Amino acid sequence: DPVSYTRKDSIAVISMDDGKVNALGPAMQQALNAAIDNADRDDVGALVITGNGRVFSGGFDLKILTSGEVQPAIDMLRGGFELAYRLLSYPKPVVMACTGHAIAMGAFLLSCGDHRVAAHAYNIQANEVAIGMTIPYAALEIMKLRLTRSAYQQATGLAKTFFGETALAAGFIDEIALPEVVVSRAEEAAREFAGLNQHAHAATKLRSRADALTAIRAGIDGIAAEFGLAENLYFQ
Amino acid sequence: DPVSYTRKDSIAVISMDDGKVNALGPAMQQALNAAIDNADRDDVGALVITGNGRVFSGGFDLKILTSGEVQPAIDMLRGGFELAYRLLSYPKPVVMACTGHAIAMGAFLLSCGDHRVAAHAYNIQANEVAIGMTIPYAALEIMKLRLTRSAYQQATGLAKTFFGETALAAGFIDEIALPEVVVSRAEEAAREFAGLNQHAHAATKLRSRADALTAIRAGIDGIAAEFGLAENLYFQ
Amino acid sequence: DPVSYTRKDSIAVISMDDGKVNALGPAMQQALNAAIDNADRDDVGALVITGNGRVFSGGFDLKILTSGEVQPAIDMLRGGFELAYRLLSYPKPVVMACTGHAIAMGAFLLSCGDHRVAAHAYNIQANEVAIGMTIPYAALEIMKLRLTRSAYQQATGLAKTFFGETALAAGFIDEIALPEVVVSRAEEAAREFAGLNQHAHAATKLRSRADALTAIRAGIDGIAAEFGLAENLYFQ
Repeated sequence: DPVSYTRKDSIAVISMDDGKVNALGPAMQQALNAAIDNADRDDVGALVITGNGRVFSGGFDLKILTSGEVQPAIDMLRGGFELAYRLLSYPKPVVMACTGHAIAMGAFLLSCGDHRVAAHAYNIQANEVAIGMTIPYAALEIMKLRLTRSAYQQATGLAKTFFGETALAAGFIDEIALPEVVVSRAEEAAREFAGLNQHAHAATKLRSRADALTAIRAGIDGIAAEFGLAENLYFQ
Repeated sequence: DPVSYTRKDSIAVISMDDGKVNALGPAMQQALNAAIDNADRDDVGALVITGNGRVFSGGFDLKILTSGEVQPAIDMLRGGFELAYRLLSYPKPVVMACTGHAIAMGAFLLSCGDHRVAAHAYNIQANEVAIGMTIPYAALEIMKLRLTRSAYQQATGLAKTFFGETALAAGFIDEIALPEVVVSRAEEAAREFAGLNQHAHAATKLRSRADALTAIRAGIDGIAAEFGLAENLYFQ
Repeated sequence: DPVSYTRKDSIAVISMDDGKVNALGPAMQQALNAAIDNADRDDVGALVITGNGRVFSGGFDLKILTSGEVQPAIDMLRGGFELAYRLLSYPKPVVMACTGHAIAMGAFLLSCGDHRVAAHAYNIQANEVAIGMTIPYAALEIMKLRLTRSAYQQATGLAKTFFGETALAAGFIDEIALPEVVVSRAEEAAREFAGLNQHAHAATKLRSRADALTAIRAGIDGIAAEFGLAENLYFQ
């Protein structure tokens, strides 16, 4: 069971801890979705999402992309970005406790939080170009929504690595904390956000991200095809 | 008379000082419009707008929104955003001297300046979600035009409060000063901006804000309807 | 010969040094295009572009704009922005070594780099409004792609001057260095970017700038007409 759910008065906490790097494979995706279903059912005032003591998440399972069997790779991507969408439109404030590095799908998931807490040492990076991949459009829209114009350019085509103050200035995180306070502080911030008006928050949230959600729902729907363009375009 | 107009060589100064919080009610709106008409007539090289010693402005009159009588609430909103539009497209440089807090319509008005001067202590905040309101689209377009991508997310759905360096980094202000220098410094900056080429400035201004003015003129025109969607959508 | 080309293992260096201010006239434009053709032919892993010890570039030749002979002024503008386009879509990482001030076309050219290195003392400025010109649309799209929302407003309608930390925060540069290290550091960064995956970098680059390239190709095509609107609109 890679994911814990825990109610704590007006909030809930969701913690990812597979054995290793909180890889966002089908099994992890399901657990997280189930954990959010609990929060739905419990009608919580705010949600907190945390990784484990080594990472927030290393992102998608590398080998399910390597193995050549396309359909399950598409379902994983699709599922990863649906999950991102689900948190980015969530009607309650969502607070990300970034408890280690956050790479690729990990960073994209991070960027779907209302408020994102991390430590100086933790790397936040779209490493796609460094390992030979183009970034899919859905991740671009996620990043484009939080990153400054100049950080966005470097995070993408250069796979720039961002840490602490440079991540905050870039708009990958909203707040820095000491490692042993990250979760604690995410929880305190979640309780204060639960004090905001839920319906006004939910409505304003969606207005503040209207175009990006549209373009993300288009990136989800186009992920299979996007993968096919690549396949063909190499073949040429 | 809540508003003073004062010519000072190549510039003019407009100071808001009702008794209290520079509330942006019909009477305040009219005075300000009249004061800008003077500036039009006087053909000034630059305009400076200031609040009083307690605030820039607390925003719209709360009770004209509470009282249930819709038409005058719509006329006030409409008028507030027209005024914002008028300053955002003004052919002369406009310098905002933010002399205290600036909340909701106060912040939106502030964000229509070419250059915006404040002190570390002064709160700049769209408090709508904290008091139960969704932000209307015209204010969203104003903010979206000055705020960084990540500050914009928090200013809106979270009603984040911004002060001093965090306001400057967020793009709610352009310059920090000591409280007793704010006005003085706004005036000096206004005189230097009057030295820029007026027609090139006026043309470039409008090009730099083309889409946002279009979308703001749409938010003004849709404000009545926007209020009706809300009314109905609660009723469901 | 205002431009040197030099291969250095996995990269190439292009240095502009006319006698003076690296003015971006027809002769300079041609040389630079030829120097990039070499890089094309040599299939380099990364490109570095530098000015001389006084400037990056003062921008377009002022007098070819003064002299009243329109056709060659249009060809120069057009050519300047084509060159910008060519670097902004280049399939290899492009590293700008900003070795002095960068004014108008100089700043716009600078803003077409993947990574932009400068010193604290060097001014980066769209001075158009200060000298009586409106900024053409192609330069606006270039700036709009790197500058924060609030820096963009001031860089344009106010011709704000940006230096060092304020340039970095504004998204005119990506990195500050001591003057005697700027080139050296640009070269080191170029070699590290050559280590990134070239095809993924090239593809991601274009995705990260899709709309802006479209709008820039429209600004190139409309530059003649844009100049005609101005001419007529004064005449009224």
